[PDB]
Amino acid sequence: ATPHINAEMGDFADVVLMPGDPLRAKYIAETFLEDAREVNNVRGMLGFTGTYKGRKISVMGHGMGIPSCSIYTKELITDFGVKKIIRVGSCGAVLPHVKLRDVVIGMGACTDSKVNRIRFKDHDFAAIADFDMVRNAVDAAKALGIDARVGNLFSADLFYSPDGEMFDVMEKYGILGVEMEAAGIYGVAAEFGAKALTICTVSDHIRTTAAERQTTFNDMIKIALESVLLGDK
Amino acid sequence: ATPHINAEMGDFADVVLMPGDPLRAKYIAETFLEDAREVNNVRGMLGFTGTYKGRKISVMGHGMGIPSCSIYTKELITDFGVKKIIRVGSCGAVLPHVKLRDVVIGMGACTDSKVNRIRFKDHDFAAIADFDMVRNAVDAAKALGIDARVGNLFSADLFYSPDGEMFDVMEKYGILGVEMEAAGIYGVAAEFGAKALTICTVSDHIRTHEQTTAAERQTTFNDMIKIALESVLLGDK
Amino acid sequence: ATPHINAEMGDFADVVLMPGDPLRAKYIAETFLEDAREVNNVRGMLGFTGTYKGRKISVMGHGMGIPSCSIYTKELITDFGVKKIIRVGSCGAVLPHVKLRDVVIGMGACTDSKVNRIRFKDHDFAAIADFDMVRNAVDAAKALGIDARVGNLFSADLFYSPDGEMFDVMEKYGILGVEMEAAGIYGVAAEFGAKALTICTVSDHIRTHEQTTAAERQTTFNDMIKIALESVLLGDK
Amino acid sequence: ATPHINAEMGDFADVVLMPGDPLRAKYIAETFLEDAREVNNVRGMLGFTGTYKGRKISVMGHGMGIPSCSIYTKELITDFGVKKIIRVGSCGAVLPHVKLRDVVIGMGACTDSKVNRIRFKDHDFAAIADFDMVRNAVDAAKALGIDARVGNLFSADLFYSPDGEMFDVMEKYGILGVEMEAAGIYGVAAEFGAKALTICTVSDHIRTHEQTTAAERQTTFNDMIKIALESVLLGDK
Amino acid sequence: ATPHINAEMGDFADVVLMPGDPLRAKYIAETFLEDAREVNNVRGMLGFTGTYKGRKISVMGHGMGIPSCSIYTKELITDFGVKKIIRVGSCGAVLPHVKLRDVVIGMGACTDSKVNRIRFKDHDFAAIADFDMVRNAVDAAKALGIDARVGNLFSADLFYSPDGEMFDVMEKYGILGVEMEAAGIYGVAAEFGAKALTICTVSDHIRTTAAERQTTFNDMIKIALESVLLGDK
Amino acid sequence: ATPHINAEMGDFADVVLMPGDPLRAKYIAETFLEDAREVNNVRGMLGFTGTYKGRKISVMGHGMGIPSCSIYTKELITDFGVKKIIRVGSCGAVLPHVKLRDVVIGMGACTDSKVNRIRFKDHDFAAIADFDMVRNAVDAAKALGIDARVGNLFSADLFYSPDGEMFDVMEKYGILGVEMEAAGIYGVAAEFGAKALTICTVSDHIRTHEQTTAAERQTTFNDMIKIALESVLLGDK
Ligand SMILES: O=c1[nH]cnc2c([C@@H]3O[C@H](CO)[C@@H](O)[C@H]3O)n[nH]c12
Ligand SMILES: O=c1[nH]cnc2c([C@@H]3O[C@H](CO)[C@@H](O)[C@H]3O)n[nH]c12
Ligand SMILES: O=c1[nH]cnc2c([C@@H]3O[C@H](CO)[C@@H](O)[C@H]3O)n[nH]c12
Ligand SMILES: O=c1[nH]cnc2c([C@@H]3O[C@H](CO)[C@@H](O)[C@H]3O)n[nH]c12
Ligand SMILES: O=c1[nH]cnc2c([C@@H]3O[C@H](CO)[C@@H](O)[C@H]3O)n[nH]c12
Ligand SMILES: O=c1[nH]cnc2c([C@@H]3O[C@H](CO)[C@@H](O)[C@H]3O)n[nH]c12
Repeated sequence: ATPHINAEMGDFADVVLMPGDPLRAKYIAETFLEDAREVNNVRGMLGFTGTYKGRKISVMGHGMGIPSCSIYTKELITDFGVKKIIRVGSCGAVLPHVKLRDVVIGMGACTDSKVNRIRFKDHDFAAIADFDMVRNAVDAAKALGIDARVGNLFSADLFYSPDGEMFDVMEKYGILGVEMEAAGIYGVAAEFGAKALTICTVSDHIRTTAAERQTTFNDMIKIALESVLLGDK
Repeated sequence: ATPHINAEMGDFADVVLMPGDPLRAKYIAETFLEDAREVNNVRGMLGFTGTYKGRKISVMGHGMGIPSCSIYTKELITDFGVKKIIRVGSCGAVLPHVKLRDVVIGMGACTDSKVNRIRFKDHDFAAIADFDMVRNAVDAAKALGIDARVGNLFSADLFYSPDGEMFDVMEKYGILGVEMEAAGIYGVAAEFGAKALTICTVSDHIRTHEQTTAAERQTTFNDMIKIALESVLLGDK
Repeated sequence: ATPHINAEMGDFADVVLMPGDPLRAKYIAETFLEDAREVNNVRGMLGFTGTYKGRKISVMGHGMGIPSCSIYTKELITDFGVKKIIRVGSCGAVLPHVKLRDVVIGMGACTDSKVNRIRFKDHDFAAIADFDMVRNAVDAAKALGIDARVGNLFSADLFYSPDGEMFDVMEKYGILGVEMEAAGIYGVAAEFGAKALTICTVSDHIRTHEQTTAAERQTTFNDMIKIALESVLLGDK
Repeated sequence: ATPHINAEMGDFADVVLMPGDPLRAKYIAETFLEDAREVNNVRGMLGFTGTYKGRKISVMGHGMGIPSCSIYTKELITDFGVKKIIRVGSCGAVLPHVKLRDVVIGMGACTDSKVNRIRFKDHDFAAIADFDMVRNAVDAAKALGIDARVGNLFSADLFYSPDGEMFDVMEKYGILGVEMEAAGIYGVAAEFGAKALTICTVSDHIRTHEQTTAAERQTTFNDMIKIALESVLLGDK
Repeated sequence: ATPHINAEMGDFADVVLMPGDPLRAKYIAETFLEDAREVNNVRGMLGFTGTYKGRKISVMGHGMGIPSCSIYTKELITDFGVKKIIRVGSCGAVLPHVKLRDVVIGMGACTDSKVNRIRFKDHDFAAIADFDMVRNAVDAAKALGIDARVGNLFSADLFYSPDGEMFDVMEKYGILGVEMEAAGIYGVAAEFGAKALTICTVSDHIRTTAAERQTTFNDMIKIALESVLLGDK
Repeated sequence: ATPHINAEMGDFADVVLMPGDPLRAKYIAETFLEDAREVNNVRGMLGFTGTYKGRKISVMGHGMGIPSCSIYTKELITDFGVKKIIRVGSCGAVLPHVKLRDVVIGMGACTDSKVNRIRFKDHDFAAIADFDMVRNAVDAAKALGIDARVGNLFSADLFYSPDGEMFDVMEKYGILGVEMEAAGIYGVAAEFGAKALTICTVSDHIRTHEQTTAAERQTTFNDMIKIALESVLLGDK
């Protein structure tokens, strides 16, 4: 139905989970979803639709960077009727107190991208997530025994930045984690009138064992899934 | 004491309520506080300290604009050991569904000011409030039967803006209300490692040019203050 | 009346003196004005009208920062028929030769604010004062035996600036003093077709961190006010 | 091995063909290369290494957008000894005379991204391709009897731009096609001292709305592939 | 002594008048100066040094645009010991009340150039002239019976601007005249610690007889020359 | 006739050689052209029209800086039917390996000017030359046994830049030479739909400080002249 998504209206649920890695999308569907069916494959950007505790939910990769996720997110909302978007991924930590395996919830998202400036007449647009979604995620985490940190994330355009000094600035301002999509997703949601949220796991420290990482990653997914159920009520 | 605050460490509580109008600060201290005492009068920016249900609380005006509030908030944090700041004021609505007397909670705050760019290497700094403070405010409101709206606020530098088209963009992006301090307070809090939040009551409709009434104002004003105060107690738990 | 000024057309003279501190406005009206009367108290921003040597003059505080002063200046011009605005305040010195208690006249005003960019299509708008007003001020000072310095001022948005290197640049470019309103007032005057000027007294040295004394302040303050008042008379000729 | 590439030094040839679609790389490898082998699959970003007319060559997808392609190109240059990068993608046409399926050579690349400004002290960095590479491609097209336009491309960050008027500006300036990565690739090449070039096939008209299908873009653009391949051989001689 | 000025220290007076047209520089020297000697010719940018009422003064063209005048001005101050610079030229009017042949004095200068931003950390630098020089010029004019307008000038980078809307903005903000060098000259003076001033004659209206124009032009020059004498005392 | 050119339609050839120095144009005309005639003298900006190997060609100075050359190039294109513009100037080298007297071909041009941003909605406009013209020049140099580097140039607004660190950035990005007009010329050509190209002779080293003399730059750079002239003939064939 779209140049980037070879699917039809109704193929996706009203809620969609989005990891950056398409392979991760498949992983999620196979692990947590029941009766998951492949719903998209153009450009290898795998998309699936299944059920979670009797609840219809979709999962689809978003690619790396603001421009990539911006395409997918907009299309989903606009052409597939998606109402809520939850980005599940990884991030780099700058804060000394922020440890590996920590779960971070992006209430807001700083960025070095020019996308929001283009949309906001060159002014300062505060890219924020949906309040309810944030609280639902916090509660869900709490129920699982996880203590998620809520704050600002930094969506970078350059993974390999020439400005190392920027990290000091981020630290000074309390940035929780460093990723590359949050701000873009928040911008699209506000622009198209949808609800978004971004959850990440500290994959590394800008300043563990395999089995350990994976456990936390799964925990993050569960938090996301559970938060959706909470929101339904 | 500081260049703008004629007080000493300990004169202020760990949390302070800040209205824009100094006159409102006196009203609050007299109406909701117990055993209140004046702690500042420099430049007529009245400040008081008292208790609310046994809890120590401070109240002081911040003036109009980011630059003004930035001065007070900074001093409070650095020289008075203030941990939480709650701004209570009015705002203009742009959203059709946003009605007068409505209560708005600024989870975030957009702005046309250059303050955050100066701080953030010219990048986009998302001026946000403390999550817990937001949650607490929402709960307190609910407990009082009030339906507060949580979203983005727009902190303007120019009350009398030469660019009216900006209002359309604001509406477009779902901004809840327009005021002139939020973004500055959030920037200061982040810079100094403090917690802040701004609650506003819809004073008028930027669109359908329709102002509220003194009566409605007074009442809604009281509610907002109740919400803020109660929210503090919740945060203490 | 206006949202910020509880007065009616005619309550204010064609020219108004504006200090930042409302308390200073009262002092001026009581000390230099004759048959003065209060015309505003909203938000504690005291305003008065009286005469000086038979000449009708008004005095009112403007608060701190560009956004604050922008509101008052705009209202005065548009709703009160004010033709000339004279800001009288303090400033910080960056220039080694610029000594404390020194009188500075802002012919122009640099700034880190975004207000003029919003007005000027993002280009460089030179915020300047009225030439005649500058000349008059210089003459009045001379007549009083005071040696006023005429140059550029720097209107800052952040009193507590995170970028200290900016001071070196200021020094480099010969800026006379740093305050927080000039650029905003000049922008408003140009936008509404009014005349403005800002006179400041060196309160402290940004560099050799050295503040003035209450005594020296009071005296120098009086001189500045004398200069401003006398300058008005000259302009009337 | 790198964080985004599960390969080792030697797996990649000195020159790499890069389409945005990993599926297109697979197609290229299986249809144009000889004895091609999969050298990368991380994130599904297929990468292959085969032979073309005796010449060792690689093919790998770069994803959509400047931030995506920036990562891959950098790693290739720094950890795989890649010296030349040839992007082979699609683009939207703005010019009336620019018909579909047309082949455009990006000698230069405009952009709305902030990446180059970050590297260039906020100045204007002209993102250009390697001259030799451009010429090689021009001659190759000539030899294949294929018409190819050489000019400026526009690397957009927003496929779904809110600024429609921008298209009129692009048209006025003669931009040949609108894509999403050229400028980023050119910036990386200059930063890491490598040679790059971008070739595109008009896959749609922003004006008319004559977009092609996915399957199309995925396996239909052979012409541009030939040019790229042939251009490499020329560079060798 | 310099790549743009083939002269030696002492060849120029401490004060120099600068028109945009080199041919105009020659014209000034021949008309108002006594014993004027050619002091520079590289690039055809004529420079002369003579006397005016027994006062040593120089005259040299500056070229069109901020970048051109910036070179000349800096060199003069830095390598020739010049202390005061007076630009004498023409400008376009935007204000309805601003008539042709009117004499405008640039107390300040707005601009669309990025030069001052580069110098001022991207902030707003108010490019202004020297106060004394302004007053001296005002007085001089008054003595000649001319009523000069004192205000803001607009130094444009693009003579042939693609932004016609800018003219409305200028008008709204009270811009007196439109030229292309003032801001640049003011920037250099502040940077190198010198004194500058710009005087112009409304050559045209963005909204007369030859003999008329010329008379006013001469008047402007006289004002400039006289203002210098005033400053000497 | 135009406001800056005292000539008439027909006085100029379809292609024009433009040096910054009017004196250099005179030199070119008298040393390389046949039966050359002065077609312009306004402002001393000498312009001539002669013949080269039977080919009608013009030569005219453009002055120093983007704003200067912008005026001349525009008028030429719009009122004199000029189709091709070849700038022949000097430049300062930043690269260590870039020796003096070297000939550089500006395929692209970076800049610190705000002109292109004004035309390009504040985005990044890649100022590039005409491909054919570049190739023609490359072949011409080859035929004359002259070595010529093709790459990016940097069009500066400030010859005497306050930002010395900018040179390190230029060096890192491989800029071939620093001049003051290429980017402006390229912008005009695109705006008015004309073809342009800039060739330069290294007249000094920003690093070493090996600058040449005025007389030099004025009549010594023959090599670049030949290339330009010869390149025109190629374009004809
Ligand atoms: O330390 C980090 N920095 C930047 N991005 C990331 C990411 C995420 O992983 C991808 C980069 O490999 C991006 O999609 C980004 O969102 N994880 N960890 C980091
Ligand atoms: O419609 C509005 N626009 C902008 N600011 C405000 C405000 C608030 O009131 C003051 C100005 O009236 C500012 O301090 C601001 O916080 N109320 N209503 C509005
Ligand atoms: O050193 C200084 N810096 C910035 N502003 C000021 C000011 C003035 O005083 C107030 C803040 O103290 C502002 O209103 C400003 O106008 N005085 N001294 C300084
Ligand atoms: O009309 C268009 N506009 C913008 N980008 C593209 C693209 C290219 O294809 C992908 C988006 O579909 C991006 O990688 C981009 O480079 N194709 N067609 C268009
Ligand atoms: O109407 C006008 N617009 C822009 N510049 C000028 C000028 C001056 O003349 C030259 C443009 O021809 C520039 O050097 C500029 O300073 N005169 N009249 C005008
Ligand atoms: O080292 C240099 N830097 C900057 N511009 C130039 C120039 C050129 O020569 C003139 C300045 O001398 C300008 O027209 C400019 O293009 N030559 N050498 C240099």
